[PDB]
Amino acid sequence: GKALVIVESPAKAKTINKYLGSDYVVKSSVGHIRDLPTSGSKDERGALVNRMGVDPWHNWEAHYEVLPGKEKVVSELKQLAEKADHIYLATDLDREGEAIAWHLREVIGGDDARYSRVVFNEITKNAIRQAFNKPGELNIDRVNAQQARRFMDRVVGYMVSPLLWKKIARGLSAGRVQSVAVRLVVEREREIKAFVPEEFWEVDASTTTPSGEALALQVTHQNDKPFRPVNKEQTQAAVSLLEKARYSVLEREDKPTTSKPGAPFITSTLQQAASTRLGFGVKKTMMMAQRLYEAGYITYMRTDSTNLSQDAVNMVRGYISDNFGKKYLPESPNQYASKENSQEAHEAIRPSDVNVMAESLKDMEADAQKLYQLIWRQFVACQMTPAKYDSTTLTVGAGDFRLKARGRILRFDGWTKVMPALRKGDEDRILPAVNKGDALTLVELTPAQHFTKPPARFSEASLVKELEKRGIGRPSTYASIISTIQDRGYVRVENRRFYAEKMGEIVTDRLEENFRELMNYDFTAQMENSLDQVANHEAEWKAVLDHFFSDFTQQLDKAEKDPEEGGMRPNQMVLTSIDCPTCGRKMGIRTASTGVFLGCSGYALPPKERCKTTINLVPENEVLNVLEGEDAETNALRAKRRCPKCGTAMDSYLIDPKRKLHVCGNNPTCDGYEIEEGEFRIKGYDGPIVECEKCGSEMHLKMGRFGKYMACTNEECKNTRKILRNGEVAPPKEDPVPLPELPCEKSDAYFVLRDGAAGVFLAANTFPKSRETRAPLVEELYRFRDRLPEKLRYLADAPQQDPEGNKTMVRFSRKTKQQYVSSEKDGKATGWSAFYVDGKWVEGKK
DNA sequence: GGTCAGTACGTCCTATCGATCTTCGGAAGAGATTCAGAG
RNA sequence: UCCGCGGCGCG
DNA sequence: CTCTGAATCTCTTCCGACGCGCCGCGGGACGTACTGACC
Ligand SMILES: [Zn+2]
Ligand SMILES: [Zn+2]
Ligand SMILES: [Zn+2]
Repeated sequence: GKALVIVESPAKAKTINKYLGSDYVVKSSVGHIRDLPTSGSKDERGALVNRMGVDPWHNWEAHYEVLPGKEKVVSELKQLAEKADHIYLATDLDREGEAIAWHLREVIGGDDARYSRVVFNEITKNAIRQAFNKPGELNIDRVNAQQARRFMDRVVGYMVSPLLWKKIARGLSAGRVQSVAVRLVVEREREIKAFVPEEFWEVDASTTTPSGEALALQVTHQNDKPFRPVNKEQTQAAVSLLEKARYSVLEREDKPTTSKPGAPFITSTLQQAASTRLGFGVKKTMMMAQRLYEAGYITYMRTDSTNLSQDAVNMVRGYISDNFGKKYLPESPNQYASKENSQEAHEAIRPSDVNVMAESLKDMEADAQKLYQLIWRQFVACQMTPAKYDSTTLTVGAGDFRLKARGRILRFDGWTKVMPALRKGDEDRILPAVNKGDALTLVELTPAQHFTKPPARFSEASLVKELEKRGIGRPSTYASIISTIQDRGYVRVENRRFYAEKMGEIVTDRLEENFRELMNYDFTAQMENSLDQVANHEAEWKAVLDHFFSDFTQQLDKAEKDPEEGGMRPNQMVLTSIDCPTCGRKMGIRTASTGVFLGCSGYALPPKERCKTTINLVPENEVLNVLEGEDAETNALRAKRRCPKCGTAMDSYLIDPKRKLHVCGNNPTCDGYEIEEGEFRIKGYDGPIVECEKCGSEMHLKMGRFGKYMACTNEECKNTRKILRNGEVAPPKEDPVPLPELPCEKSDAYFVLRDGAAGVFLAANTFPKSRETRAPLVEELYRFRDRLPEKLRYLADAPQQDPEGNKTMVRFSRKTKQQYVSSEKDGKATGWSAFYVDGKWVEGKK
């Protein structure tokens, strides 16, 4: 017989075909085939329930639908199911996969015994074999939980968005967890803008040992009180007093220290680590993680369990025993404890085969290889022996002052070998072995000025960590929350940090005022826990949906009323002394979904006296300096003015090339505004921004007779790139290089080397006439290595012949957008290829 | 799983509107604007 | 085999 | 002094003989990699 396996991604289809075989047929059902309506294709209540699809009053009838373009796939799947005998639903582990499987089952038919739900955490031979050995039944409870979540989201969105349109502004949106995330960001922004940085100085001293060794220490006490000078004069006086005094090392301290490795990656930890080390965002991290999982190299990327299988434990222990040695084993496995509410049935994010190094991933892009290296290193480290340091602490007294120094020396690098630190820390230095009660000689000292840091702005990783802490969201939803808070125009991300737009503040204030139950963190956490209980078959989904809908309806009917009755307050106006170009009247500051702008009061007047003239603003972007490190945020807060009526800082906008505007942070609650005059270069540009590889200047998008292209703004540089079908911009095509020594074979012309998105190729010099092209050989490139531009020279370094001695050719991998070298025999590929991974060429069988 | 056939994307190549060839006469119809008559 | 353009010629 | 209708002006579109012969020139095509289906 023939059994049908339905999977979601075509890549998953290929990888699972890599282990199922000829007996089975695998079909890729791209995405969700059945979903609630999206487009438009007591009558108000009927219209609302038709728009939502769900009818909460009538026991939550669903009215699912098949989106356009899915009909062909539905027909193909139905035909294959008629052909097949047993249908296998092999979607992913999470609730989303169960929902997809339930949708497929409902579409195809013949429910009772024709379907088997396959559960595998990694696409590998053993895992697939065990998964297909005893297939499981479709878990209806998890499907119900997913549907409950979707219904809650749709109800809130389609029942709040009209309210926000009526009261605040058209074009708004709302979401149950999206609103809570925006609230977190807005609260952090308010804490930051309320912060008034203090100032404090510090003193560093240089000393030389009687043995001649050097030491650097930091002064920490004065008069047995903490040393924290406020003003420069006090700092100079302290420095003078320190110089006058005599120094002696009155305290010596030593202590062994141990550092244990980190736990294996759960999804939140993986995102944090990717952001901190490789700089990836959450979207890129999860996309590459999904690619790695589908290709079969890593386990499922949506998890909250640090548990590891016995097979994985034995594999990694064997790898450590074979490669590193017994000093790194250690005697017993390293256990890590996850949350009691976590999906302990799942594993962590680990490699599917420890011996596959990151360089060997031929079919994964460079970023994917880096992510896999991170996962592999974490997995190896999690079972290695703790690293050992010895720490030295020195305290030196001089007059009324005391100064301190601390350092550590590493002696065993068991877990730090595979997972090295990004940079050396302040304590990663060598303090000389001074004696107890020793003496020191002095060198010139250095003062320093600092300002107390404000609370750190949310990074994507940090926001995800906060959400994990509060219980808001789940592993399968973090990326959705992060993407949706940005797409909906309430919060932007710049400098790899979260910034709150004013519209976000307005919507957050209104939602807190009217829907206090929905926006509370504890209630959101309780709702998530209730969904989890439903998944565990601890509660009935319709019951909790009804409870939430009852509370939400009460709150909504309360909120829809007039502001005097207690409804949602409108977008109040802050008036300022500016002349309206149409009627010279004073102009207010308003916020729409587009941004923050200047309007005229005439907008509030009837058409007889109405004024629609508006002034568009351009906010000033904060440019944090990466070199300033931790200071980058602090200096930013120091750059802003301060509102006169309150200590809250103010945000800057430009109104004229001569005039700039400052708006209070609590606008429109606080009406403080300021106007400044000066020479201001208006940005005057919008749209794509590219960096010119020829001069490093900004490159902009332009349109002409040939469509759309990209040209550099530098008047001295006319470099132009082009837009292609499925990319932001074409790669930096290099200048063609002629080769008179390579003759054509079908004609009398000579070959010329050209570059492009297709790759690097050889073409006839009379291209419109000869039209003869062939790929270059590595030996051919080595023959004319000198003429090759600086970039392409690496191709000449690639191995010229395979282990079988056959000749190699330069090819372009479009799936990874990179050049490799492959050998061919008798015109067929020998299956040997070498790629360029981090400055070296790695070769292997294809 | 491996192989073959089919399908998809790139190269030639742009980037200022500037290349480019460019400019009738007569009659009819539709739309827009102006003048005269009536109110 | 098709289309197009240009030029020239005859009745 | 104003409004409406009719008349006039402006702009756009359509048509312009038939038949035959000769010469010249031009006109998207080819290559490589990746994915799916069948065996
Ligand atoms: Zn106005
Ligand atoms: Zn203020
Ligand atoms: Zn440039």
